[PDB]
Amino acid sequence: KKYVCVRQYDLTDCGAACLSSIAQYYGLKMSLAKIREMTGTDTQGTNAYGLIHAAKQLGFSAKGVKASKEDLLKDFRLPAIANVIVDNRLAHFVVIYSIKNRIITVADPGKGIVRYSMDDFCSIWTGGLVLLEPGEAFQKGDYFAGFLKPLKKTVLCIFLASLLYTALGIAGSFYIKFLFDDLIKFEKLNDLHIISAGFAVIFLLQIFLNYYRSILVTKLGMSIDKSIMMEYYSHVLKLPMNFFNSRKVGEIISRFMDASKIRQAISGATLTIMIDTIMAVIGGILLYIQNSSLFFISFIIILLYGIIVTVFNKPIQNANRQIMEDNAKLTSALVESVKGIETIKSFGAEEQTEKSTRDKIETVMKSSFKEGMLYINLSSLTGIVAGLGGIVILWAGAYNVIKGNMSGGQLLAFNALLAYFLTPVKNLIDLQPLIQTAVVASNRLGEILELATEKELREDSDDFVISLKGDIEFRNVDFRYGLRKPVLKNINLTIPKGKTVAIVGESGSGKTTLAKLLMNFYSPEKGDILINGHSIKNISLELIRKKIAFVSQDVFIFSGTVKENLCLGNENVDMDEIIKAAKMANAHDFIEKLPLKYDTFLNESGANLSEGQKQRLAIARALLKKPDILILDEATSNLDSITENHIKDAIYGLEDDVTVIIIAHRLSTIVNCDKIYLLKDGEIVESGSHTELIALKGCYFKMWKQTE
Amino acid sequence: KKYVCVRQYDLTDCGAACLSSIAQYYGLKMSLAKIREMTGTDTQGTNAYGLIHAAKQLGFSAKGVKASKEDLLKDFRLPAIANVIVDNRLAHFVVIYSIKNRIITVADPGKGIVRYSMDDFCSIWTGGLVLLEPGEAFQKGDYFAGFLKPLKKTVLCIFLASLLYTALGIAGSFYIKFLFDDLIKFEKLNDLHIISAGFAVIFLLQIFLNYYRSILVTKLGMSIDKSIMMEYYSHVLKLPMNFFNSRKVGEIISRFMDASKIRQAISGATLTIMIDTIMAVIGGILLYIQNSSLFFISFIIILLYGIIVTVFNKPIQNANRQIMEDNAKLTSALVESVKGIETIKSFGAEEQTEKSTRDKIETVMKSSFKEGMLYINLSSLTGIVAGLGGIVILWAGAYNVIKGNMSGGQLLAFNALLAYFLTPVKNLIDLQPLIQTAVVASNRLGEILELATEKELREDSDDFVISLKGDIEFRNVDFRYGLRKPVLKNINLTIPKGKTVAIVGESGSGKTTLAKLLMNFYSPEKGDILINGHSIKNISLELIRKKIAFVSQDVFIFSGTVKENLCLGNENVDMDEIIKAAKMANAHDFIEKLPLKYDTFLNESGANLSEGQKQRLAIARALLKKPDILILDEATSNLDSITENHIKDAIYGLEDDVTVIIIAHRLSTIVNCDKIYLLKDGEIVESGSHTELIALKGCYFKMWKQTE
Ligand SMILES: Nc1ncnc2c1ncn2[C@@H]1O[C@H](COP(=O)(O)OP(=O)(O)OP(=O)(O)O)[C@@H](O)[C@H]1O
Ligand SMILES: Nc1ncnc2c1ncn2[C@@H]1O[C@H](COP(=O)(O)OP(=O)(O)OP(=O)(O)O)[C@@H](O)[C@H]1O
Repeated sequence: KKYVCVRQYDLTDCGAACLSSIAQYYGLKMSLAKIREMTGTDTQGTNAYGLIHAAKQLGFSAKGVKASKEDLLKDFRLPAIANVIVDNRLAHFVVIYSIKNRIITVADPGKGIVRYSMDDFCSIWTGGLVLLEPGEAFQKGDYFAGFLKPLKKTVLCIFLASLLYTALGIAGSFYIKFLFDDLIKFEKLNDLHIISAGFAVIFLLQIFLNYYRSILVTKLGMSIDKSIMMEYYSHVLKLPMNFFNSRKVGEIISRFMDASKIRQAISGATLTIMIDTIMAVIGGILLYIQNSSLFFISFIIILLYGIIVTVFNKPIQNANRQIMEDNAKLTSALVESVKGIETIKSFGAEEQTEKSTRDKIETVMKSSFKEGMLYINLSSLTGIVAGLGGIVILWAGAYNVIKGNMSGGQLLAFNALLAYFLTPVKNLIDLQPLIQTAVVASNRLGEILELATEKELREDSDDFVISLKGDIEFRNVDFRYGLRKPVLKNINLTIPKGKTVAIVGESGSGKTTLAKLLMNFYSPEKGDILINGHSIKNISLELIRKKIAFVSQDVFIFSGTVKENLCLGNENVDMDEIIKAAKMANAHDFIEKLPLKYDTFLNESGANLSEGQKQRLAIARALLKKPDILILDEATSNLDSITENHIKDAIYGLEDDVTVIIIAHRLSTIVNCDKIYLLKDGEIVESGSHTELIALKGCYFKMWKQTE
Repeated sequence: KKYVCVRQYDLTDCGAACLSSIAQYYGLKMSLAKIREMTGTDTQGTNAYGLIHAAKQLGFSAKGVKASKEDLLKDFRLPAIANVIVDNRLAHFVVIYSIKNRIITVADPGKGIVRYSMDDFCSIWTGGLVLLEPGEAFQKGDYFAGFLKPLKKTVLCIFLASLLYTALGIAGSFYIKFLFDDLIKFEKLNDLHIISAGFAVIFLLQIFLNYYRSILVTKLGMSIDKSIMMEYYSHVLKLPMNFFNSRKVGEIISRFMDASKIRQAISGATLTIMIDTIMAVIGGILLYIQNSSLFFISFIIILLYGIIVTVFNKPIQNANRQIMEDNAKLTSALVESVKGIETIKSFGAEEQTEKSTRDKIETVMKSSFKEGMLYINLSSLTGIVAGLGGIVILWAGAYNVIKGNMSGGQLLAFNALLAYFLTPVKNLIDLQPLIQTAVVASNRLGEILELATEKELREDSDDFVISLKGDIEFRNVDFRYGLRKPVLKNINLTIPKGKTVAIVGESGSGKTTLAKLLMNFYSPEKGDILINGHSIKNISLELIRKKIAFVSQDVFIFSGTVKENLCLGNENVDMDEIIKAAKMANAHDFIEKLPLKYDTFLNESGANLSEGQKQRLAIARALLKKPDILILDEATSNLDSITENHIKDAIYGLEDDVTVIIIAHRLSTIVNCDKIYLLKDGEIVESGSHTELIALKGCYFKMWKQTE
């Protein structure tokens, strides 16, 4: 056996890095990004419970107990993961491989191979330990193309064009060398004119080849950009709301906009690499035929250039990864700053926002200064190396001329061959900047492959039939958001079928998350939500959100025409149906006074529309969808009595086919209804009808008396 | 005089273009951007009333009457602007300059100048005319540096470095030519080694000079980008919310990010232009000394290159302006699509939101393909011209060698001089892409140069006297948003001083714009808003927003820590005051249960906070500001019973120093208050106290009876 460890790449989430390191220690050479993302890493630091769950799903026999002071154990099972409080800063996760008698081997990825004595061990940490051992499910073993395959003919044509251009250049160089070698002391004017005409024809042929080469390179880049953009965006929509809550808007906006670099750079780099490969293949044979000493000198120069580029390849990513993830932060701050235009001016804090944006610009630009300084230094070093190589080549040519080995035509041919070889040097210089494509590909694939499980695989629906009607119910449902005490602690609730039930409660008493669970926005940990003797986990997710709607309080009016916003979702809608819906939800008398009936272009999100009017419009839009089960969180008319219509028409229009769940902020708005459900401290405290709850004389009656 | 006209650049709003054209016809060389902006151009088209208002404010004596069929008028005052219904498509605006007997000269911006008689003149249009004449308020006359001035030493150093590099190159070329001319067949090994060492030393000096020059340009571009970005953001801050309502968020975000190139290309192009100027200055003298025929050939080649680059110089902007304006629209739609992630998934319409994005990508990429095809074509013709010039130069050199005019060393010197001259050709090729910076500079001066700057221009207060606070009142206030009937028609309202007054109404009855006017968000057209015998137009705008707050219903929680959000605006706040405020607005018992007291990092806008809880937090934040005049819009805790506290503590805590305006959606929540103000159809319909209004038995009583 030998010592092996994996170092740190991220900054805040070192626990996932430690888990990956122990994974490859047991022999799982899997990408750390995907494993880290399905571990469930937190920005502020996931606790040991998430790590235990990640070990369980990986196939480990993990168990978490406070760290034993006696770290000289014998029946112990290595390696181990433990917590440390580094000089009273935070809790960091470290791994220990093999104790012998006295040496504590800690493989901290932060700063390399670490070696503390027990004096430091007793000083740093306080308590924490997870005993991870494989459960034989965690099994050992030494465990893009489609886009290239759709343009095989174009790739072949581009390669043929590059080969033709290289052949034309080689033929022209050979003809020029032969003319110089033979027709030197010729003194012929017509021959010179004919040679000039031939050279002009060769140049015209080269231009003709360059036409097709450049046009097809641009066309290939176009299609590659289209494919990658479309795939990313399609995958970026199909995510659960948890990823949206976790990340900012700008950290998503900036990732998509970075394709402009990769498309152009890859389009250029493919042609450059093909041309360089062809040129090197020709040049190697040409040099081998020509001479050995000149070939040796050229090989030495190429080896020096390759040594330089290999030595300085690593540092480029170290700057690019900072540039990208600081530009992302700049965009994320600026988007939010612009969006809250009303609030920023309302409290008159413009200069503070300006100074914050100045700080963001200053850091994003100080990073760029270094990222350009490295490029300039490398370019200058490469140019100096090229100049030294050219001086050496000139000296060698002079020595050969003095010795009489090579002739003037041979010197010209050697110069042409050296230029052809240095074309690969220019290709290597360009590929030095291909790290700019590598970093953007790795950054954006970081949520393409890792989050792929969240797209549809995590659903695991597998459902035989469709739709629902009846009654909803809960069974031992425990739901938590993470880093917080559970809000849905223990619910035993069965809503009566086809009745107007309502849920009242207090602020922070989970009045919404209860409805959020029904839409399968977040999956519950324990228990299940049953509908007509079924389960949410065993029903198609499309019908789950298609048959039941949800009128969120923060209504989001989508940009475009009114007809599109009303028709969003269920497409192919006749105008008569939406007219009936608007009359049903009081959205027809409103639309009459607008300048263009159902043809007004709404800018941004209801900018030219009143907030109460937008709330009414959202209810109308939901009533278009014809939901069987409806959920209204207050936000009904928001105009005092008028709200009588926008519900009474529904209940009268229901004809007992639908059921309604009213998350009612304002008590006494729900009096003549089937049941009232209070949940406090997670548990369903008291339930019953209005008269029954009033006669009960509990906390419900106390709150009612306090209200009035 | 002579005929002059202006061509159309936009598509939908040609009236602003016609107004600008008639402005230059009367001697106004102002950018059409600002004029088009304060004309009030709509996506569909502004009527004649807005154009008349624009003429009045610009200083043109305009009057709008239906067009006279008898268009042979003699007492008339040309030029004229008239509307036309072009073959029953839309209402376009045209200008007529001079009529002789049977001549109509339509200088249509869309299709240039056309000549028509009355044969078609009566056929096309139906009715409309505006008679614009200079009222002598308009006047005739032929109506960046700081950033360059702060880097004079750096610019001088860069110029000196470029001159040193040019001198080193010239000295090396001259030494090489002299060595070839003198030591052609000397065959001295020591002399060759010494010459190689000297050439290597010269190359090292040139490499050092290029290194220093490159780092100079990099740091100069750094500072230029910093200054320009910082300037733009501040100017994008104090702009009327009108600008925010009119424009999308992406059309603002894409402008700021556009600097990424302008900075880099300008930094490169400054050094390139300086080097090219120095090289051309040297080369002209060198060629004049050398020979005339070679100088004539070089001048002809340079003229051909200039002609070919100038012929296609204008078309590049015609593509870049499309590229930028389409990328802006892509970002504007995609940002909204991402930020409405809840609503998109609520109705499960991810399919449509992908197809629309695919269409946007397709158009923004076809435009890019065209704009790259133009670049490739121009580059290919430039390369072909360069190759032809090189062939001609080789033929001329061969002819001179045959005639015996120039020698081999002279041929090498001529080749070096030709390379130095063609360096300016490469500089011109690079400056061909400087249109990419010119277009973004123009697009962004379309905002920087052309903006309202609400602080500087719209205010015009210049208040030296201390602000006075008391009862508020309205005087003949008429306020409209544009293209709509006025919402604030005619108000004669005087709020009692230091009393709890409330304003109730119906949806679409200006239930907020009335308060929006007080904050001087939009300036009223007629009348004024008086405070303690003063006016809003004659009070400092900072105090107007510092002394009175506004709790918007769409609360915007600003990203960061809770302490920052509470302390936003009024900085330097002691913790005791915010604790008192939170206890005053019920925001302390909330903050206790959170994991970190006043130190929780909020993602996005209240993502990990309850909606209602964020609403309460906004009220607490407003109560920090200690406003003398307060405006609530329901949205007080929204928990019914608890709301009693979050107002009663304020009124008890006010001690009559403050006054409160309650825009109350829910009637019967305001019973024990000073006055109730109903505004209907713009006018104040009925006012009075609760008992007085009940005894009045009007529409107020009818609505009360209908409510319950
Ligand atoms: N991502 C999250 N989503 C929802 N609630 C969260 C989240 N993170 C933390 N929480 C907390 O969990 C609780 C759930 O609040 P919930 O959204 O259910 O309230 P609500 O229905 O808006 O309350 P109210 O009675 O004021 O109307 C709150 O205390 C909230 O601050
Ligand atoms: N920029 C704008 N600001 C406000 N209203 C606008 C604007 N543009 C158009 N409108 C329209 O003008 C009318 C004025 O509405 P206003 O904003 O005064 O109502 P509100 O007080 O917000 O409404 P409510 O009390 O019913 O919720 C509405 O029909 C609104 O849609």
